[PDB]
This record gives sequence, structure tokens and C-alpha cells, in this order.
Amino acid sequence: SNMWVIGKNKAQDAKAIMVNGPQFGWYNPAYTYGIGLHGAGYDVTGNTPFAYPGLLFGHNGTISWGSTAGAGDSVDIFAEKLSAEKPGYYQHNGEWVKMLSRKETIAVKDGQPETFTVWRTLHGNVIKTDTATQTAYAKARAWDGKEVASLLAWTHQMKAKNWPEWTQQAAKQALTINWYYADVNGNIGYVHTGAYPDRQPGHDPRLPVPGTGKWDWKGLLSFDLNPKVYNPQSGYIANWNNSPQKDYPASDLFAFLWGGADRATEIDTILDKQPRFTADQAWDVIRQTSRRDLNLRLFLPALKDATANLAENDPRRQLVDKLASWDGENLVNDDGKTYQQPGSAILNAWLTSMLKRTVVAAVPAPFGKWYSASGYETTQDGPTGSLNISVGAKILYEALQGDKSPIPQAVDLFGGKPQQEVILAALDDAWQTLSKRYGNDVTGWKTPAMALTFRANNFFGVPQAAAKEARHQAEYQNRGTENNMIVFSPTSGNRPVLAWDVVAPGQSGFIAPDGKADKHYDDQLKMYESFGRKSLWLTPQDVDEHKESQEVLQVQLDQTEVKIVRDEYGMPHIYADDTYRLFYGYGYVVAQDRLFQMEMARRSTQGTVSEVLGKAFVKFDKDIRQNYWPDSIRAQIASLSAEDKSILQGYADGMNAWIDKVNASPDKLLPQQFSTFGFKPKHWEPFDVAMIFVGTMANRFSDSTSEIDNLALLTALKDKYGKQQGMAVFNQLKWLVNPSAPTTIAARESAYPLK
Ligand SMILES: [Ca+2]
Repeated sequence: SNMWVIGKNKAQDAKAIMVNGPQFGWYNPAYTYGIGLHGAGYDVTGNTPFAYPGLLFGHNGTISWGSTAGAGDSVDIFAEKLSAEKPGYYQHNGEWVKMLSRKETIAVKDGQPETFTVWRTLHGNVIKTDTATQTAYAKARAWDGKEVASLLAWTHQMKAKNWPEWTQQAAKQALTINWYYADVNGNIGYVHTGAYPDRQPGHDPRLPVPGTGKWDWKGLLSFDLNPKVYNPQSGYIANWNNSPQKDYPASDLFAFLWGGADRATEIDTILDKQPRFTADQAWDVIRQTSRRDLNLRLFLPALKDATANLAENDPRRQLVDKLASWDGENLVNDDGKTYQQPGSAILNAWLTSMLKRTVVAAVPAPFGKWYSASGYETTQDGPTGSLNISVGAKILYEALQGDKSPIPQAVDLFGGKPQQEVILAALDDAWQTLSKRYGNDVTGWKTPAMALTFRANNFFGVPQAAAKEARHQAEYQNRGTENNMIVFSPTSGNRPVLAWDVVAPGQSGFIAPDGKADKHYDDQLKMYESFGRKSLWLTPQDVDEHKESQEVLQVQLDQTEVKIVRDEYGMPHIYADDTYRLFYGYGYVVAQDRLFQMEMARRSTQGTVSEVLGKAFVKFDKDIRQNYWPDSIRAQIASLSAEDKSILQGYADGMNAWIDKVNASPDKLLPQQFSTFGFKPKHWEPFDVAMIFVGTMANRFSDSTSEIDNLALLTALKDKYGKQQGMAVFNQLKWLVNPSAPTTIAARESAYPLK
């Protein structure tokens, strides 16, 4: 996910420009949902994943907001001490405490149901038990018990009118997500939001800690410690999942590092090349970053040095000369099947061989496979997400930096051989593989282009459309699933704010019972491919002047009415006087546009897929249920104020109003996928609405830990290199922090005070 926010000192013909590209993968229907909300203190326009009540990408006429992933470490594993004589108990503060447990039955269509038990301790749900060590591993998330408050913070931030009001809501968002701000006066800001644990001294957050009491978190760190910047000296804020600030620690995933090699550097390269950017030029950064090879910049210097004394008749030199003449941008040939230059294929073959000879060889099996990917992995459908510099390549980059790297090289990744020798041997391997495939003339190689697919299964691997609904795009683009831009105080025109976005394939996922797709089913697919965009309207006049339809909706609870206006792309705008009715309108239009997608997202987030799709989803459903505690979510909802509850209740009741119409006339209104998969939609409750957000936001971007696997790697490293060198090699592959990491906030603004 990327973002660039350009302030008054860096914007041309405007006071601020915000361009966001969240990367969630590609799907049909669209991952995000376009919506405008007008009333009850809200006046917003934008789009948001799974139609959450809170819009992730949009503006209110005064401020605009966005987000990117890039988790720090807010998830730890507590190794609970068990008793052979007291099963279901664990030791805490000198006593045997009983675990909570719940029974769950997975109903299976045309199959056999399965019952299992989910266990939970004061640290969290149990994710693994180990007989030999009498341990039950419990997953502690700093945001546990704050899932519903996080959803409400994302909704209430839409009403903020300045930096202090907005940061007040940012402090209430507990998931580890980057938040961005821009406003009508040209101010820009960033907050790396999230609840973070205040750990005991000596707690290494990359590995499990005993759950017996001594290692319990002291509590949560203050919001004063969350990285933030307002109007940075640079005049811009850029991010591509990289570190928020100097010395800020990343999540403990062995596959995730913030090091000297980072793709975010590519955005800074573009933004620093000219003093100011217009709205069109800021949008054009999407085209440029989408086509950038991320590895050329990192490895070309070492490749040129290794081949410096080779003659042009040497194939190793021919490969490097081809990379040296390349601008590093990938373009597709007229055939729509091959790249104009072979550079990425050459880097893939070389980097794959380099990793095998360096990082992979230094790590004992079976852990070498964690560092073997080059970053170019793809299928005929193309990459399922963004392209990044691989974890193996990041570690190799530090080794190539030598003394310039701040990471101590506890093990020489080159194994005693000079770095030029290994680089040349990898070039020999790449030459053998590539010349066998394309012949010996590198100037004529037509390497395959990566393609892009809007998948019919959602990110969980669960159908949200029929298989024939997959859509194809010839050119893979390393960009947001959606892209949106807000321009504040443009000098041209009479509007104080302009906004655009692209929600592909379309606003609607509706396919009628007879197979007829809605007119807004795929009318944004060509616009997506060509880097186009459509206007987002906010004011009643702009919405009215660009409308395709207008209607009134009678609220089932009291027969009052809300107004819904849809724009020329089918995007709905809700007009209501209070929270309950505003969110009722929202729920209703979501049920009209995305009912099958939302019903499948509801089943995905609650682990109730097998009930309708059969035995194929049983272990998926079990894994979902093991990873949450419904009583916690229900208790959080029960304790809400009437006003906060009205958001969820209004939304569910609104969906229900349309579901009632669908079920009374299914021959005309039932989305075709319900007939294809053989079931009917049923009513929603506030719990269902909360679980769309918990299951697709909290569990997708804020529930990452590999501490158990990290411990197994550390154990194997100590077996191979000894206790001392083994821990130092662990620090080289999975450093806590790397001061050379490119950061969103410049070191001169602020650094992380915790060491
Ligand atoms: Ca951790």
C-alpha cells in the first residue's frame, strides 16, 4: 500500500494533494465500495473496503484522510505453563488459573459436521499446544478488546475539521495502521496509529515469553510515543509499508524487515526531482511506481563492479550491460504478452541464484526456504498483491553494503569467497537458464510480462462471485487496488476541493437472476487499466448535477424517510438527519450493490462458509473460529452508547430492508450467485457488521506474529553456530531495528525514544 501527501510548499496550483494506493489484491466485485454520507454531522465522499461504516479513503470538504499498512510489533506469544494433573489450567502469579473454553460446531453442506473447542487464557486465545514442554501458546494482541472502538474511531475521524480533532480519533484506533491527513489550508500530517505494549525490561518481542506472570506487559504505551509528524520540513509524507521513523521496530514476522533496501525510496526519488507537483503530476506518480523494477537500483552497482574487467564477448558482461542501459521501467510490447526489456527476468534469475549461494546456504534447513524468493514470483494470473524487495534480497543488500551496513555480519554470507566470485557465479547460472530459454542473443529476448487478475474468490480463498466472473488485465501494475486523490484549494475553478478515484471493476457487483449484469458492474475496468479516474462529488449541487437517479427510502422502524442519490457511476449518496437513519441508508445501498460479496465476507469472517459451500472450507472455518472470541466482540457492542450502537444497528437494519425485498421477489432481485451456490440471504445484526471489520481489517493487517517459528529458527541457528554466534546470526537475519531503514518521518523531525 502506498501514499504520497504533498503540502503547500510542494504543491503546484493547490494547497495540498493526497494520493493513496492501498494494496489489497484484485477482486471482482471490487475490494472497496464507493459511498457518500450527508447528515448527522457527516458530509463525506470516498470509498472503503467491504463497505465499513468508516471510510478509509476520502474527504469531508475540510480535511482528507487515507491509510497504509506497515505494522510495528503489537502481538506477542505467551508460553503458558501447564499442569499434568490440572488439564485446562495454567500457572499465573503463583496460582493455577482455569482457561476459558467454548465449543464450536462447523455445519457442513452435504457433509459431516465437526465439533471442536477453542481455548483462551488471560493472555489471549491458545494457538498451539506442545506436549513435550507442557506449554500452551497464547496470542496477545495489544488491540484485544478495542476492535469495535477502532471501527468507531475510523468513522468518527470523518467528522474532524483540524489536526487536533483528527489526532483525538487516531489515538482511539488500536490496530497498527498508518493514517494520513491533509486539509483545505495546505496542512499535512501523519500518525502511525495503534495500541502498543509497554513491555518488561529485557523482553525480546521476536520470541515467546513465559506466561507465568513475570513477563506480562506493564500495560500499553502512551499515544505520545506513536510516530507522528505535522507539516514536515520536506513538504511531503510518503510511505510504501516502510518504517514510520528512525529506530521504530517492525512486527516480529521473519518475512518482514525495514532495512537499507526499501521500495519506499522509489517514491522519494520521484518527489525530490522537482520542486512542486500539480494534481496531474501527483497522480502520474502511480504510473511511474507501478512500472518500476525494485531491484535494479539495489544490485546494479555490485553487478557493474563484479563485471568491470570482463570483455563485451563475455555473456556475464552482456547481461550486466543490458541492465546498465535500462531505465528500470517495465513496459509491455504491442503483443500484450512480453516486456520491452529483459531486465526483470535477468534480475530474477541472478537474485534467485545469489540467494541460494548466500542467505539460503547460511541458514539451516528447513529455514533456508524463508529467504529463497527473489521477489519476482508470479503465476499465469500474475502476482496476487504488490511486488516488493524480498526478505532474502534485503539481507543480501546489507551484506553487499559491508561496513556501510549498520547490521553486524555475524556470519559472512559469502562463506569466505570474495563477493565478486559469488556475483559472477550467479551470473553464470542466470546465463545458463536464460540462454537455454531465449537463445544466446540478449538484444532479442522477449520475456513474459506479468499480468493482473481481478479474482472471483476473496482474499480468504472463499468465492465472492462465480468463477467465470474473474477479470483480466494484460499489464500487471504495482499499484493500489483502488487509487484516489484529493486536491485542496485548487487555483483553477470555483470549488475549494476536488477529488477523484477508481473503483474497479465497478460500483456494483449485481448480476440479475437472468444473468444480466448491472450497468455499473464493470464500467471502471478500462479506466483502471489506463490510469484514468472519475470525479468524486461532495456538495449537494455537484451530486445533484451528476446524478443518474434519486429516490426516497421508508425506514422500517418508524416509517420516516431517507433520500438516496446515485451518481453517473452508480455511487450512492445518503441524506439523513441522524446516525441511525444515515447508516440505514448506507446498509441498504450496500445490500443492493454487493449482497453476495457481503454475505460471503460475513461467512468468511465468522467461519460459516462450509454451512453453504461444503467440506472444502472446513479447516478454513475452524481456523477462523479459533482466531477470535465472539463474547469479547458482543460485550464491546453491548457496552456502546446508544449513538455508537445506532451506527451498527442502522447499517444492519438497512441491509435487512433490501434483503426483505429480495426474498419477496427472488425471481427478479436475487443475485444470480445465490442461485448458483444454492442458498438465500438472511438478516444481519450489529455483530455481523462489526465482524466484517474485525475479520478483514484487524485479522488481515494487525494480527501478524511468527514468534513460534522465530524460536525454531533461533534454536537451529544455535545448534549450527553455537549459542553466541547463533544469536548474533538471528540478529543479522531478523534485526529488531535497522537505523539505515528509509522512514516516512525524517530523523530531524523525530526518532523513537525507546531503545
Ligand atoms: Ca511480538
